[PDB]
Amino acid sequence: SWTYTAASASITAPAQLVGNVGELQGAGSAVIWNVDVPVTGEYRINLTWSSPYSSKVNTLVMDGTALSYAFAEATVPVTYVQTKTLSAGNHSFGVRVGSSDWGYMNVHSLKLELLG
Repeated sequence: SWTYTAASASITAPAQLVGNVGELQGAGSAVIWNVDVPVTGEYRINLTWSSPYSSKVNTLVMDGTALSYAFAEATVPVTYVQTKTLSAGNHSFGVRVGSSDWGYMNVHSLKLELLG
């Protein structure tokens, strides 16, 4: 069980680091993280955010895959559950903005556990 705050990730403009929390906007923004997976299995991922304003539809880039996840921006550290299979080695995790699905959202931190 290890987390990686946005203060250590890659804030790609329009992404901005607002209080150890990313800040994506139009297309092109991206909050990617650099890490490695211990083994080859399905880990329990959870996204956390805290943007006291508002957001919009967005894409969840976890392990290279981008799932369509639309939402706003809450001030409270709201968490979400997401299970997916990851491989051993180096991978790219994060949350970016797509063309069809865009929304200015802040990124608190990406979490990845061993699925219970």
